[PDB]
Amino acid sequence: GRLRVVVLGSTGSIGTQALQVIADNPDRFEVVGLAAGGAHLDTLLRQRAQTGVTNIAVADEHAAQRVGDIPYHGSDAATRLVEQTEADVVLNALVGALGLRPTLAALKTGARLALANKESLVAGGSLVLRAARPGQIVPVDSEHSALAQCLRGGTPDEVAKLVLTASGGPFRGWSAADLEHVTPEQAGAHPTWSMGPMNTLNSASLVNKGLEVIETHLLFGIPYDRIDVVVHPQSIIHSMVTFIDGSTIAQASPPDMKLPISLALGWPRRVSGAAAACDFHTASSWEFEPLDTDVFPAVELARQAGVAGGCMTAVYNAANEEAAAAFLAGRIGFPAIVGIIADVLHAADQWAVEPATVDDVLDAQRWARERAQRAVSGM
Amino acid sequence: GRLRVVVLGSTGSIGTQALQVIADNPDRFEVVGLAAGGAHLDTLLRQRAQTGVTNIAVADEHAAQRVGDIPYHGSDAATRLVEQTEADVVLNALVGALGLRPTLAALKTGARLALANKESLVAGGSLVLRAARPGQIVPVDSEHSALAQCLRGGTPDEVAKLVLTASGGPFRGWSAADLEHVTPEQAGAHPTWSMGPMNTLNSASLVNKGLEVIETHLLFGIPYDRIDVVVHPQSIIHSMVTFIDGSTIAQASPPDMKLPISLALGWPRRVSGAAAACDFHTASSWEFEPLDTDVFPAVELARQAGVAGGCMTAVYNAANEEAAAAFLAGRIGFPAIVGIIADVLHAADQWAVEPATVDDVLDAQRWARERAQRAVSGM
Ligand SMILES: NC(=O)C1=CN([C@@H]2O[C@H](COP(=O)(O)OP(=O)(O)OC[C@H]3O[C@@H](n4cnc5c(N)ncnc54)[C@H](OP(=O)(O)O)[C@@H]3O)[C@@H](O)[C@H]2O)C=CC1
Ligand SMILES: NC(=O)C1=CN([C@@H]2O[C@H](COP(=O)(O)OP(=O)(O)OC[C@H]3O[C@@H](n4cnc5c(N)ncnc54)[C@H](OP(=O)(O)O)[C@@H]3O)[C@@H](O)[C@H]2O)C=CC1
Ligand SMILES: O=CN(O)CCCP(=O)(O)O
Repeated sequence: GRLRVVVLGSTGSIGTQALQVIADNPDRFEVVGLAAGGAHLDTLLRQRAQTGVTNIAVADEHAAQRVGDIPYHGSDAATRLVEQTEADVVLNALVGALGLRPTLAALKTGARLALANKESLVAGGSLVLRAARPGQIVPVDSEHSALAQCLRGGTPDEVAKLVLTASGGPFRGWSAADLEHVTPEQAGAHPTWSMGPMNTLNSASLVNKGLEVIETHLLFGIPYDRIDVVVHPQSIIHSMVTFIDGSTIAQASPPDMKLPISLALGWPRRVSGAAAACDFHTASSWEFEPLDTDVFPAVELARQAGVAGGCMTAVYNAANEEAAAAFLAGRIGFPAIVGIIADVLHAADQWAVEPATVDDVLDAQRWARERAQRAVSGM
Repeated sequence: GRLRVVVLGSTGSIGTQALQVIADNPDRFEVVGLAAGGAHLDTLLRQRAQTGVTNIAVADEHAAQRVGDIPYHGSDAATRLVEQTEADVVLNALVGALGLRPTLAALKTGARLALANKESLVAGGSLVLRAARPGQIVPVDSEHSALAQCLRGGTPDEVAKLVLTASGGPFRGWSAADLEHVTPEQAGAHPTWSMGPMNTLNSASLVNKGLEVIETHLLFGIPYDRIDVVVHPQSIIHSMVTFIDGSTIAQASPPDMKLPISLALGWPRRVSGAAAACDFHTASSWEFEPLDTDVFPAVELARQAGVAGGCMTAVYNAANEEAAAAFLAGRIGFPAIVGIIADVLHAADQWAVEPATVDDVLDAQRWARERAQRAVSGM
């Protein structure tokens, strides 16, 4: 049948790619709701005009002032749209901790949640896990999509290890000394039209991978000491599962987020023609190498935060957003990003308590930002 | 819940590894029968003592006499052992088309046929398929084990291509001129697997991969034009499935037959500790290259034979067996193996008819052997 899809964060990278998948597959999907922040209001309005979807939300009231016919506007507009729209699938492609309430609202409706928003799991943690029922959350991230597919190769009891792949970033194989003179521009900070500056940076520092490791644990229920990371520079293998007999199952495709997006939308049904397959007509190789955890401890710190539990992973992530932005502003060096994350985490044991509300999560993040700010400033 | 296993070809490469898996897993498996040719009585008597199984078949009459009190002896011994032994699993690890009657007898008992002896399925074709219920034949070779595991990654309608990997043999990358000089000693070594003499030779000539393409079509029902072959020198990836959305799912492990053996014996349940997993704490690469079909046409010839159908795959295999014997005896050169296969197949018009009985298959093989000898006589 046809799936009714609410797209939250419709004007972003994931949201617009999802809309292309949906436009290409009118037999499988219909859009029944769109939500955006308001900074790309003009795009949202064009999306209404193109799709005919009038069921739209804009977070920014100023932005909403410019139109006069937005059904949902202002604070919690996305949450209100979710609560009042009948849908089969909610795609949460919101950015930041503001994706958390809409995730909670979506889960309550009993719709499938195609989840891109990282903070929903990294920060929301047990709050989101307790609200979700088995199979309700389908991950959009290419690594987690890869794992979901590879886990089909046996029962849950047959899993030995989850193995995530990492590109290694621009500083792959760089020594600690090399890393000292890393500049913002080198860390991939360009004024790129779609990609945020934090995405290349988080990939470069291996924090993105630390975040994906935390989400892997929460999504798939595998202990942190059984979640490995291997460096794979080609980014063709998106992740692997190693089973108790010694068999490894791997997912492979040329990079293209439309593959994992399409499958998260249509889960468990694959979407024909979503992306190009690996081609074996020309000679190639898939390389693997270990990560030097002494030079790149971001993944180890993510495991420490995840093992501690509660709001510790919210602290990990909020510490990074602060430390990473400080690096981008010249206020710290590159190696100091993960150094600050570790310093903030070491002081954060009060946040190991489980969050009862969204407000507990925000408080932890608030504390973590302030703590990182003091570490950056010297105060 | 212990599975009773009859092991045919117990003294060989697969047979001994299978006994090792069973010895390591008395919880899951018991040996209840052993069959061998009689050329290695040392090993067989050792196996009798260690397993405590006296229910034994020896093909060679003189060899069985030397031992004394062997219950089944002569060329029908393995077949009669199967017909008269109660078991849950028959592991057919015999070599050559001589495994046909034990394969048919095994299937007739209703036991699972764990098939190492792909030649009997290649030879039997639809005759063997009509004898089996769905899922009764469970492949032991790494390729089809990999395919079966990877096919769990989607539903049947989602399968676009099956991708078999080939090591390429010791002569991977060699020219046709280079191949002229190949000796049985050179062809008797394999870069990645340790196997019996016939599979070692067939891997050097690429006839093994040709036989596996036919096996894939017969076991999985996939058309010949959707079965790809790619050369992978490391033999770590054992085969892959490409799905309609562009996703590829692959199975990988250090070459060790104990892995696919364990899974075939216990299907669908994986056997804990069977084999070592891929190790990602040290650098490695998985390489792919196309097969040079001009230098190695054995897979294309297998395709032509498979497409023709009926008794034509029995002809392909039987031609190979004769040519291979002539190469190993010093009568013909290495390139003449696939040359003779081509010459015999292209004279084999009458053999596209579907076998109604075993005798149809026997007739096709008899014709093919005679025709192969004529080709040998001509050089
Ligand atoms: N991009 C990728 O390739 C990948 C992304 N992810 C994760 O998926 C999530 C989204 O990715 P991405 O599409 O790149 O993010 P983007 O920045 O590209 O798009 C974010 C979307 O959120 C909207 N938004 C911001 N604030 C609000 C609000 N208060 N209410 C409603 N909507 C709002 C924005 O609207 P507006 O534009 O008008 O401000 C925009 O449409 C992130 O958490 C990211 O970590 C995971 C794997 C890879
Ligand atoms: N070896 C491997 O790693 C792999 C094997 N295969 C397949 O498995 C099958 C066997 O492999 P492999 O172990 O190497 O073969 P082997 O040469 O190592 O052993 C063959 C076995 O069959 C027995 N045998 C030979 N002739 C007769 C006969 N006339 N009657 C009854 N039994 C007989 C032999 O007993 P004896 O010699 O003591 O008289 C021996 O135990 C092949 O079809 C091959 O294609 C598939 C994938 C990989
Ligand atoms: O399981 C192991 N094999 O089937 C051996 C494959 C050898 P080849 O790829 O060279 O045919």
